[PDB]
Amino acid sequence: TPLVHVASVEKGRSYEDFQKVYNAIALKLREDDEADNYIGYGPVLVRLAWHTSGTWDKHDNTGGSYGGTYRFKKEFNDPSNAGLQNGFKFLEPIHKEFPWISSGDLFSLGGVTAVQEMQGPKIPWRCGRVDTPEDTTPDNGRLPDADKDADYVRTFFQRLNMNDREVVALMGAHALGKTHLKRSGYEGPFGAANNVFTNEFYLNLLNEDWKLEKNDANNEQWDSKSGYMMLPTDYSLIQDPKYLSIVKEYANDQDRFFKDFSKAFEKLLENGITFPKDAPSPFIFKTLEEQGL
Ligand code: HEM
Repeated sequence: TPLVHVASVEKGRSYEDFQKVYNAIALKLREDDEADNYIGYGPVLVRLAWHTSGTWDKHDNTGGSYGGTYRFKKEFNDPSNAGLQNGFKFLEPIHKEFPWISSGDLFSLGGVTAVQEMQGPKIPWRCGRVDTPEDTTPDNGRLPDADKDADYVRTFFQRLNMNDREVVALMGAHALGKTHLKRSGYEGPFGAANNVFTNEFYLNLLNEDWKLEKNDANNEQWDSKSGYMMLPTDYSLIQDPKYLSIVKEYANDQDRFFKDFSKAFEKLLENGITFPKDAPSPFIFKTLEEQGL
């Protein structure tokens, strides 16, 4: 059984150091507001954090956030990762200012920072991801297909040790951003507020009038009269009776959805990492707004 990946704190660093990195990311989020027709870089950094963590296989502990392997061509050229190069470019000048942070820690922190700055829940975050060599890069094809049903989604996420509630909560990130026809074969914003984190993914599934249409890439997606879109895999969460209960739950309780997302998101970003008994506790970073910055 599995590789063991032990978190090792960047030498001599503590909370204040990582807050500084969070702050640099958050300040650039605010400065580079123009990206994607004023959506900005928040959604793409969340997706980058998810895709670099979502390669994890619980059976042998390959993939995962630990190794920061997205920096290698095999993984950055994963067709599943198309468009994430923009997030990597965003983070370039951050990594240059703080060259002491590991790539794993930077990608996952990017995602925490974007969620919190887009007014989502606090996500405790732990340091100590260590860059691993190019031969540790997971092969392509570990991230999920969008054209599939609820049974697919349930089985898919068992590999990442997520249960129904964790799956439904994580999928609420599709409040954020949009599909881009050239990136994935799907096109259109997921919701109304593309760069504000809310439970609107659940309210939209339940409340909008959805039509199954073919987009310009000849792929089926669900389109609402409002101008939103959901993937077949999104919509499957209201087709499956067990998912649909959880959807209705988060639709009706913003705070529960926040708490559940934070835990599931932290878990996702931490799968495969052994934290020593003596490792520091998880950091909860203040937002710029909380700091008066
Ligand atoms: C069955 C599971 C999932 C599937 C099939 C899926 C698939 C997709 C696809 C095809 C796109 C559009 C990519 C593009 O064209 O730009 C997308 C966007 C996005 N996904 Fe997911 N996703 C899944 C779960 C997740 C999770 C678990 C998260 C994070 C918690 C997440 C975060 C995002 C974000 C933020 C975007 C917007 C990216 C942007 O606006 O640039 N997704 N997803």
